[PDB]
Amino acid sequence: MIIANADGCTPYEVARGVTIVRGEGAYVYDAEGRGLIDLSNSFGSVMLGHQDPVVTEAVLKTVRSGVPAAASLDLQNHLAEQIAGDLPGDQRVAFFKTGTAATRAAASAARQVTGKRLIASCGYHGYDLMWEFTPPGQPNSEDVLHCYHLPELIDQVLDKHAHELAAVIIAPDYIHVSPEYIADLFERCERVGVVTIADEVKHGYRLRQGASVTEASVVADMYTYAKGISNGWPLSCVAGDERFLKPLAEFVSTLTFEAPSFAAASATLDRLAELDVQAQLAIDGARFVSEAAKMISTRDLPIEMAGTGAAFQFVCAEEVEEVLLPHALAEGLILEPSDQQYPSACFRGEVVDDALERLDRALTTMAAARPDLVGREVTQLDRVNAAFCQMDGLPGRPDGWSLDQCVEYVTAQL
Amino acid sequence: MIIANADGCTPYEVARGVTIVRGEGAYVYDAEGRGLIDLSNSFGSVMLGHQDPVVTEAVLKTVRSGVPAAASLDLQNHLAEQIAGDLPGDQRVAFFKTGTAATRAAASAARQVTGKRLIASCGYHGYDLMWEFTPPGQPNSEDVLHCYHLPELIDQVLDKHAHELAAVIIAPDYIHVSPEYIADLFERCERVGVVTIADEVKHGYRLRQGASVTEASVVADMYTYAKGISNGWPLSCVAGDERFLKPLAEFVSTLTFEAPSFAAASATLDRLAELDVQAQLAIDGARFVSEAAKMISTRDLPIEMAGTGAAFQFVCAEEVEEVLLPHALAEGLILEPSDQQYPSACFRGEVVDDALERLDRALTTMAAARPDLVGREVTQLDRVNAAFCQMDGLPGRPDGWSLDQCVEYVTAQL
Ligand SMILES: CN[C@@H]1[C@@H](O)[C@@H](O[C@@H]2[C@@H](O)[C@H](O[C@H]3O[C@H](CO)[C@@H](O)[C@H](O)[C@H]3N)[C@@H](N)C[C@H]2N)OC[C@]1(C)O
Ligand SMILES: CN[C@@H]1[C@@H](O)[C@@H](O[C@@H]2[C@@H](O)[C@H](O[C@H]3O[C@H](CO)[C@@H](O)[C@H](O)[C@H]3N)[C@@H](N)C[C@H]2N)OC[C@]1(C)O
Ligand SMILES: Cc1ncc(COP(=O)(O)O)c(CN)c1O
Ligand SMILES: Cc1ncc(COP(=O)(O)O)c(CN)c1O
Ligand SMILES: [Cl-]
Repeated sequence: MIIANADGCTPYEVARGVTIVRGEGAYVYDAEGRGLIDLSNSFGSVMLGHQDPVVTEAVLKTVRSGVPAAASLDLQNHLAEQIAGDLPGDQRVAFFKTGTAATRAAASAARQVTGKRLIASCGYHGYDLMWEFTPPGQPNSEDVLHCYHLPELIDQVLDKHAHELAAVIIAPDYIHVSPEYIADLFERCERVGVVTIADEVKHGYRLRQGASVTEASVVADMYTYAKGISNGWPLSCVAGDERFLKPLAEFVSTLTFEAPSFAAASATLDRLAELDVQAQLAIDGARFVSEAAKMISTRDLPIEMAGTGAAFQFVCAEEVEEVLLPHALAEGLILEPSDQQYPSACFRGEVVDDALERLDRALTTMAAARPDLVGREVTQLDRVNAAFCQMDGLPGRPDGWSLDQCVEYVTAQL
Repeated sequence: MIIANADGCTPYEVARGVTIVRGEGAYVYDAEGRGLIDLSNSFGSVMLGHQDPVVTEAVLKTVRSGVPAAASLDLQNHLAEQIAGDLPGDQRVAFFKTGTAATRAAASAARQVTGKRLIASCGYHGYDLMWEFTPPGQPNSEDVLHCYHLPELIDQVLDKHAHELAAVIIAPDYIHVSPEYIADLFERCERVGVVTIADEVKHGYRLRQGASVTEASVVADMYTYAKGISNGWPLSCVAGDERFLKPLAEFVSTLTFEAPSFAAASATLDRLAELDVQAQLAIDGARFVSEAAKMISTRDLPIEMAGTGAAFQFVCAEEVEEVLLPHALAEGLILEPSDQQYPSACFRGEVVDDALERLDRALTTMAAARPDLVGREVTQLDRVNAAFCQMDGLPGRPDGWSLDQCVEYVTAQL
């Protein structure tokens, strides 16, 4: 009502008809005491699980100490060392409170160093007007051009503007395109001498202990993190070469160095390593996705599974998704719509079996409630729409599509 | 070392030679167990005192519930009602995590509604490049003009640009200028139809239970808050008329609605009201400042007290400040340099007497260590420098100064 910015783009929208009051591990609990397996995890900000006991103990002890902001420089420096040590090369780290602040800061540093203004972008980099999507070839109000993960559109912007780009910022994604496809986007920009920013806000510390692009054989001038590093506490950063981080020396807020979020983040990174989280998720998520695909097949429902491990998606028509999501919720399974799912470290062992049993029940009630969906086919356009929702770009030019058709498609999505 | 943005602009710089490990009430404690009266309070973000028991209980219970982000819409809405109810008129509220994010968001909303780009500004609005100060008449890289709180420079920008300004953003201040002076800055802009943003990040909920400008008989289109509302937890907001808050509907981050900061803020506003904090600070701060002025006088030291209540300043030459601050620290009194002090709700009763006894001892050792300062005069330029540091602008045109001299002075400060 009176909150202006509580519309969409908030997690748990599927549950807006129920009341969530508690979270613990892989589960959240509604007002009636029912437990729901959570595959939203605050849009992937909770990588360890709700109320992780080590993170919580670290936060509680920091709160009880009352230590004020910007006094625990030892802890702050230790966290910067943790982050920099997981990236190849020599990095400095500048801390922020949201992913949007980190990506705008990285863009601002590129502008300061290069003396140029134009930025090219693939993917979603946050809510700031500078990241507002406009059609290909049309700079937005803050002089950002959007290329929708297509190498042909990157090539077009580089052909016309390589000499005047401050930077290219790319949010990687690997559900609908390969690591090699993503690496190719970075390398096109590197070959013409343009600064690169790997926006790892979503995938940093989710797919491996560090930046996802590192395993794609990419190195970038600057990296931005947020969701993976702090288990739901507001902390983000830009990590990158000294030349780009020096312009961020005065990019400080009163509470940049409030202590509880630093305690949470340092504990989170340690716990991710101790519990082998990303490698175990690769195993447990792959089991979930494989078994989910089998259950879908035996029921002839029009859903395809895409991705694996820590990042997978139920690919289907919007009409089908609008049935799957409530049926899953009725069986105690929270899914995010129009996006990947975001399992946490607690999505292991018996929890995966529990989630599959709930999905099994949901697919059965869905087939019985909506028998007209049984036998429906998943179309190319279904898959493209699902990819565009998840990665905010096209998964390469779809088969049989001209580049002009790609441009008209993305224009129609805005 | 490896943290890029831990240079200046962090609080507690006077204490960088000592190690602070605990905070409670009006005091912080170093590693050797010594208690120091804290007049920084994380640059004024702690308005209740460190480890306020009601705020801490609220935060601890929220952390222990594990409730994930954007599920406690009842608490989020309640906080928005609290904030909107303290402003005259009908406001909506958009939440952010830092004061910089709130002021950039307010500026962005003005740009969206008006379709104009240029912004005029008085004061410091955060670290973003859009708030980087440039000399009068020179737009910065994000099309912001700076007017340094001078009505003549506001008039110049309005004369040249009133028709194309998206908004004027003014950070009020009342130590070196009157409420009537500040009101005059807003009214010049209102008279020519330009959108006004009152940047209350520093003074909101500090000087009264709401926006400081309200008591100056000012109403603004949008208000920004941060330091006063959350006792050191990262939460800020834009509050304003529906027409300006509708463009901020999608200005959301993953953790915009993380629950612990909302629990802290709602508890903070309630505690400020229950403990009559701002009115009691007006009384206790006035006693401190009056008695400090008397102690300074009897020792003939070159310091003047400016302001009163919740916002006062030790006005002196930089050479003198560099002696006062360490001598105060040696007696267990933490002061911020080149700025106002920021007493909290715990700066009452016996704590004020304790602070005066410590200041008394510091003034004595300072006179004995540096007898050459005794009898030195405070100059007009000392006062102007102290004002420029504190309010990031000129306190009206100083006596005997031409406008050209004012412009050259501020240019030399950048
Ligand atoms: C229709 N136009 C839209 C525009 O609304 C806006 O879409 C965002 C969308 O990107 C956001 O998802 C993205 O970020 C999430 C947050 O962490 C990740 O979790 C998702 O993986 C990722 N896809 C969504 N949460 C909220 C939408 N508002 O940008 C794209 C556009 C094509 O221009
Ligand atoms: C020399 N040029 C400078 C420039 O550095 C930069 O100064 C800021 C200064 O405004 C910051 O104080 C301001 O905000 C604080 C934070 O809450 C309030 O507490 C202070 O009341 C308020 N005065 C200071 N904390 C850190 C400095 N870096 O903007 C102005 C300039 C003239 O352009
Ligand atoms: C890839 C990516 N980049 C940047 C952002 C912006 O981060 P935030 O929502 O914390 O402001 C997001 C949203 N989490 C994102 O998905
Ligand atoms: C008046 C005012 N406006 C805006 C800001 C920016 O707020 P933050 O440091 O939280 O980003 C500040 C700094 N606290 C400020 O003093
Ligand atoms: Cl922020």
